[PDB]
Amino acid sequence: GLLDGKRILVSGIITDSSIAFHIARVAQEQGAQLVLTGFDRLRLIQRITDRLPAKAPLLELDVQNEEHLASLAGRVTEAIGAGNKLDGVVHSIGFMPQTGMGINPFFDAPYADVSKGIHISAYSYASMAKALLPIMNPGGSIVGMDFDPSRAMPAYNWMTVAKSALESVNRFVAREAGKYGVRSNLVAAGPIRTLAMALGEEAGAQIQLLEEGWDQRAPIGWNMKDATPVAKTVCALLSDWLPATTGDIIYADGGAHTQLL
Amino acid sequence: GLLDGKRILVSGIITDSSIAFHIARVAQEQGAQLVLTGFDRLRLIQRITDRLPAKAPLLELDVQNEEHLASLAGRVTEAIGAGNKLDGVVHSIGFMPQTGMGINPFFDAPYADVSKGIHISAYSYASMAKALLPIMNPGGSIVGMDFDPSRAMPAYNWMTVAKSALESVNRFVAREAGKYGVRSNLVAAGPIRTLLEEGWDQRAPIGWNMKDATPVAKTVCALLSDWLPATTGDIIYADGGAHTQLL
Amino acid sequence: GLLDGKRILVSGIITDSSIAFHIARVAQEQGAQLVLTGFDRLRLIQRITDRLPAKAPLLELDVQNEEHLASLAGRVTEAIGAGNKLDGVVHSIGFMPQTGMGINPFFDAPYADVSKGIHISAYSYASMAKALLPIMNPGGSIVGMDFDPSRAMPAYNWMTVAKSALESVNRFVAREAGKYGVRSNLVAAGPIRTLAGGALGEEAGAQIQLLEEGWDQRAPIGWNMKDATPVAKTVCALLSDWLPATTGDIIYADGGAHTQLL
Amino acid sequence: AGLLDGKRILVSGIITDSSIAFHIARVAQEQGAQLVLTGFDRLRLIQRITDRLPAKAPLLELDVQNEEHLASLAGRVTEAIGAGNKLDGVVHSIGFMPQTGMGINPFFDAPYADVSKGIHISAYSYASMAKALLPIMNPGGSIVGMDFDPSRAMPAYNWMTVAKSALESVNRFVAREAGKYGVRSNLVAAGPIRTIQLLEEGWDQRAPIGWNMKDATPVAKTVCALLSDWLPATTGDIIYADGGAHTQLL
Ligand SMILES: NC(=O)c1ccc[n+]([C@@H]2O[C@H](COP(=O)([O-])OP(=O)(O)OC[C@H]3O[C@@H](n4cnc5c(N)ncnc54)[C@H](O)[C@@H]3O)[C@@H](O)[C@H]2O)c1
Ligand SMILES: NC(=O)c1ccc[n+]([C@@H]2O[C@H](COP(=O)([O-])OP(=O)(O)OC[C@H]3O[C@@H](n4cnc5c(N)ncnc54)[C@H](O)[C@@H]3O)[C@@H](O)[C@H]2O)c1
Ligand SMILES: NC(=O)c1ccc[n+]([C@@H]2O[C@H](COP(=O)([O-])OP(=O)(O)OC[C@H]3O[C@@H](n4cnc5c(N)ncnc54)[C@H](O)[C@@H]3O)[C@@H](O)[C@H]2O)c1
Ligand SMILES: NC(=O)c1ccc[n+]([C@@H]2O[C@H](COP(=O)([O-])OP(=O)(O)OC[C@H]3O[C@@H](n4cnc5c(N)ncnc54)[C@H](O)[C@@H]3O)[C@@H](O)[C@H]2O)c1
Ligand SMILES: Cc1cc(=O)c(-c2ccccc2)c(C)[nH]1
Ligand SMILES: Cc1cc(=O)c(-c2ccccc2)c(C)[nH]1
Ligand SMILES: Cc1cc(=O)c(-c2ccccc2)c(C)[nH]1
Ligand SMILES: Cc1cc(=O)c(-c2ccccc2)c(C)[nH]1
Repeated sequence: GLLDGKRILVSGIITDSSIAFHIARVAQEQGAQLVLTGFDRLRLIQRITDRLPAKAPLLELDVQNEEHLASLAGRVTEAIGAGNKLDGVVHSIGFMPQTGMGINPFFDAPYADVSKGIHISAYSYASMAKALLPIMNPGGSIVGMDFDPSRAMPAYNWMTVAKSALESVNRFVAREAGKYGVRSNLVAAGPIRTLAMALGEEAGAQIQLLEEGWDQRAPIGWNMKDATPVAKTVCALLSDWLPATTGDIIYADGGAHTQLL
Repeated sequence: GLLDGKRILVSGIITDSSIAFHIARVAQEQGAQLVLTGFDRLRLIQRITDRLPAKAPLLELDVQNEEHLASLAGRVTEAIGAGNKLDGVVHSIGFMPQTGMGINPFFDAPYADVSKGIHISAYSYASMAKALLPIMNPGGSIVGMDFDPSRAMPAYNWMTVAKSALESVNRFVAREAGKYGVRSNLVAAGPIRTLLEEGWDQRAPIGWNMKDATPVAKTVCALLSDWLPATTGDIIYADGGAHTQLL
Repeated sequence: GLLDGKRILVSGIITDSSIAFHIARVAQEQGAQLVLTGFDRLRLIQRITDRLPAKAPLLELDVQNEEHLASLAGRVTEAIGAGNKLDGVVHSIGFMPQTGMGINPFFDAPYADVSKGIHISAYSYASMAKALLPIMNPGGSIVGMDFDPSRAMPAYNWMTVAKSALESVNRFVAREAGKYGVRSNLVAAGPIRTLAGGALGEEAGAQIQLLEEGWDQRAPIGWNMKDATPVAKTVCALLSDWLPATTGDIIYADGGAHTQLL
Repeated sequence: AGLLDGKRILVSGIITDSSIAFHIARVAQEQGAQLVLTGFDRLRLIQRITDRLPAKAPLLELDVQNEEHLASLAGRVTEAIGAGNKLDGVVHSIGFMPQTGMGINPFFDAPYADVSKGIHISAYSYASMAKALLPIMNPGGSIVGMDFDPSRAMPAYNWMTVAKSALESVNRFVAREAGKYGVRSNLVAAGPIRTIQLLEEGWDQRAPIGWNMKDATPVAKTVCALLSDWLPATTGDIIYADGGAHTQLL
C-alpha cells in the first residue's frame, strides 16, 4: 500500500469525472485514510463521494469564506481524531468565470471576475496550507493541480494567468511548509475530459487541436478520457518516494511539454 | 537618435529615481516625442517631469479607475494631435501593500491586499494595451517592467506572484498586439534604488549597479526601437546577467 | 515492495559511495531483480556489489566501447534468462577530465577532453537506450543522473555543458523509448559526498564550499550532502508505475533548491 | 549616425548571400560598422560573395577545428584593423552537423565521431572564438552567437538540438570570461530561415507578429541590437528573434 495508514485531505470533488475523485479513489486503493472537503452543493457531493471504495468524512470548504478556513483545522482534527494529524493535503480547486476563460476576448474579462478566479485558483493554495500546516506531520505533502501556463494559448486566457500565479504561490508555500518538514508541489497535467471538458464551432475546434496536439507531442501518448495517470502522480507526490522534491512541478502530461512537434 | 520621431507613452513617473523617469529621459535624448501618465499626485509629478530634457504632456491615469481607461485614448489623441498615433507604450506600474511585500509573513497577506497589488501590477498591463492598442501604429512596441519571479525569494512575497501573473498577461497581450503589428515584451531588470541586492553584483558577469537605472532605461528603448522586430510575448533581462549564473 | 518483480539494469557503481550503489540498494530493498554493469575494474566492483542486500549479475560496460554496446542486450538476456526483458534501466555514468571540470580555466580545456566527457556523460545515454530498448518491456523506465545545468557556476565548467547536452539527449531518447512504451527521465540531484576539500587548493576549496552550503540554505526542506537515499528513492519512484505519464522530463531531488533564489 | 557607427566588428559564417551572417554583415555595414570577415574552406568563393556587401571588408581564413587558425586569428585581425585598434564586436554564425545526426537518419544511428565534429563546430568553437578574440576586445564589447531554441525536442533536428543545448551552456560560461574584459556574450535564438514544412508553417501561426522564413533582416537587426550599446546589462542570455512563437502553445 503506497499510502498505507496515511491521513490525507482531498478537496475538489464535484462529479465522478473530477480529477480529485480519481486522486481520492487511488489514494483509498493505496491504503490512505481520507478527509474530504466540498464546496456549495454538499448533499450532491456526498452522493458522489459515497461511490469511493471507502467511507470518508465530508467537510464544507468554500476557499473564499474566511470562517471555513479559520475552523477547517479544528473540524479536520475532530474527523481524524484528537492526537492525529494529516500526512497529506490535495488542492484540486480551480475556477474562472466565463468572461476570463472560453470564447470571451482576453481584454473583455472585468477584473472582479479575474480576481475571483485568482482567489479560488491560486491564493487558496496558500489559504489551505496556512490552515492545515499546523495540523500536518513531518514528512507530509501538499499537492496542487496545475495546467502548464509557461506559454499562451487560445480560450484558457485568464486561467493561464491564475496558473502562472499558482506556480509562484506554490514556491512560497514550500518555504512555509519546509518549517514543518512538509513538501509542497504541483502536478501539471495534460487535458482531462472532466464533465466541463456547447462552446460553439470555433472553441469546439480549438479544444480538438489542443487535445490532438497533446497526443502527437506526448512521446508515450495522451488519453484525455483517463485520469488514473494523473491520480497516480499525485499519489507518488503524497508518498515517501519523492522526499527531496519541493516548490516544484511534476508533469503528468505524457511528456507533451518536452516536445515541440 | 534611436527613437527619432516616435510618439511614446510613458507611465509610472513619481520621483526622479523612478525607472520610468530614466526611460523618459533616455527616450527624449534619443529623439522620442513623449506623453506621460501620472497617478494621484499630479501637480507633484508635473514638478518632477519638468526636470526631463524636453516638454511632455502629463495625463492622469489610475489603472484601477475605469473612467481613466475609457477616456485615455481620446486624451492621448488630443495631446499628440488628431491623425497621429502612438509608436510605443511603457508600463512602469507596480504596487503591493506592505502585508503582501516585506517583513510581514507570506500567509498573513489578506486577499483584498493581494488583489489590489495584482490589479495594479499585472491586470493593468492588459488594461493599458486594451485602451491604447486602437491608437497604436504598425511597428509599435508595448514594454512592461518585470523582476524575475521564476524562483521564490525573501520579502518579495506576493509581488513575486503579481510578477508571475504579469509575465502570463504579457504573453496574452502579444496575441492581441500582434493583430495591430505591435510587439509586447517585459524588461526583467535587476534591483534598482528607486524609493536580496548584494549577491547581484557578484552573480552578474558584467556587474550590477543598483544606484544606476540608465542600463534598464536603455534596454526599454532598445525594445521600443526597430532593432528587435521579431521579439514579442517575451522577457528581456537587463540584470547584468545574474539570472544565468548560480554563484 | 515498490519494484516487486521488476528486472532493472543499474550502471555506474565504482564505490559504496556511488549514487548507483544507493539506487541498487533501495531497488533491491523494494523487491527489484538487478543486473549490474561495471567499467574497467570489474574485480573491484564485484567486491563492492557483494555488499548489496541481494546477489546480482555483474556485466562489463565501457560506454566508449562499441563491441560492449553491440553485445550488451545478448549478455543481459543471458543473465535474466531468455524470454525475460528489462522493466528499468539506470544510467549513473559521468566523466570529465580535470582540464574541463575543476580549477582549470574554462578556455584551457582541449576539445579532445571535452569530447570524451560529452561521450561518456551525454551521448552514452542514447547508446544505452539504443542497446537496451529492444529488450525492454512496455511500461518500462530509463532513468539518468543529472546536475541542474540551466545556469553557469564555478568549477563545473565543461561538465555543465555535458549535462546541458544530456538533458537534450533525454528528450530525444523519450521519442524513441515512447515507441516501446518506455519512459525516459533524468533525476537532477543536489550535491552528494561521493568518493569522486583541500585538494583543489584554498580558492577553489572555498568556492565548492559556498556552492554546497548554498543548497541547504536554498532548499526549503534542507539538503544533506552526506545522504544519497533521497536521490536513490526518487530514481526508484521514476522506475515504479507511480509516474506513468512523465517522459523526456527532469525530476529534481535537490531539497527544492532550484526553485529558490536565496 | 548609424546604430554601430565606428564600431570594429568581426563576422564569421558567410558561405552564400542567403547565410544569416551575410545579412548581419550587410545591416551592420548599413549601420556604420567597420567589419572583418572570417571564412571557411572555400575562401576564393567567400570573397566573391562578400564583394556583394555594401562596403569593403578584409576576409580572413578560419576553420574552427584548426588550432593554428585560432592561435593566429587575433594577430591576423590586429594586422587587418591596424595595430592599436581592437574589436568592439564578434559574431559567431557557425554551425555544422553531419547528415547522420540531422535529418531523416534515426537519432540512434548517428556515430559519436559525427556528433563530436558537430558539437566541436556548433558549440565548442563559440568558446574557442572568445578565447582567441577576447584579448583583442574593447570594454563595452559584444560577442553574439546564433541559436535555434533547443529547450524541447523536435523531428529531424536531432543531434543539432543537443549541439544547441551545449552552445547555450557554453554561452553562459563565456559570459563569465567576457565579463572580465567588460564584454557581453549572448545568443540570438532565431526562427527558421531558408539558407521542416511543419516547422516552417507552424511558426508563422503560433508567432503573434508572424514569421517570414524567406527574410533574415529581422534576425540581422536583433544581432545588431545586441552588438550596439542598447542592451548594456544583457549577458549569458538568449534573445528570441522568432516572431514570438516560443511563448505560444498554438
Ligand atoms: N480538467 C482538466 O483537463 C485539467 C487539466 C489540468 C489541470 N486541471 C486542474 O485541476 C483542478 C480540478 O479541475 P477538474 O478538471 O477536476 O475540475 P472540477 O470542476 O471537477 O473541480 C474544480 C473544483 O473546484 C471547486 N471549487 C470552486 N470554487 C471553490 C471555492 N470557492 N471553494 C472551494 N472549492 C471550490 C469546485 O467545487 C470543484 O470541486 C483545477 O485546479 C484545474 O485547473 C484540470
Ligand atoms: N525598483 C526595482 O528595483 C525594480 C526592479 C525590477 C522591476 N521593477 C518594476 O518597475 C516598475 C517601476 O517601479 P519603480 O522602481 O520605478 O518605483 P516607483 O515608485 O517609481 O514606480 C511605481 C509606479 O507605479 C505607480 N502606480 C501605483 N499604483 C498605480 C495606479 N493605481 N495607477 C497608476 N500608477 C500607479 C506609482 O505612482 C509609480 O509611478 C514596477 O512595475 C516595478 O515592479 C522595479
Ligand atoms: N555526486 C554528485 O554530487 C552528483 C550530483 C548530481 C549528479 N551526479 C551524477 O551522478 C552520476 C554518477 O556519479 P556519482 O557521483 O555517483 O560518482 P561515481 O564516480 O560513482 O560515478 C560515475 C560512474 O561512471 C562510470 N564510468 C565512467 N566512465 C565510464 C565509461 N566509459 N563507461 C561506463 N561507465 C563509465 C564510473 O566507473 C562510475 O561508476 C553522474 O552522471 C554524475 O554527473 C552526481
Ligand atoms: N537557417 C536557419 O533556419 C537557422 C535558424 C536559427 C539558427 N541558425 C544558426 O545560424 C548559424 C548559421 O547558419 P545559416 O543558416 O546562416 O547557414 P550557413 O550554412 O550559411 O552557416 C553556417 C556557417 O558555418 C561555417 N562553418 C562550418 N564549419 C566550419 C568550420 N569548421 N570552421 C569555420 N566555419 C565553419 C560555414 O562555412 C557557414 O558559413 C548556425 O549556427 C545555425 O545553427 C540557423
Ligand atoms: C485543460 C484544462 C485546464 C483547467 O485548468 C481546466 C479547469 C479550469 C477551471 C476549473 C476547473 C478546471 C479545464 C476545464 N481544462
Ligand atoms: C527589487 C525590486 C523589485 C520591485 O518590483 C520593486 C517594486 C515593487 C512595487 C512597486 C515599485 C517597485 C522594488 C522596489 N524592488
Ligand atoms: C555536484 C557534482 C556533480 C557531478 O556531476 C559530479 C560528477 C562529475 C563527473 C563524474 C562523476 C560525478 C560530482 C562529483 N559532483
Ligand atoms: C531551423 C534551422 C536550424 C539550424 O541550426 C540550421 C543549420 C544547421 C547547420 C548549419 C547551418 C544551419 C538550419 C538550416 N535550420
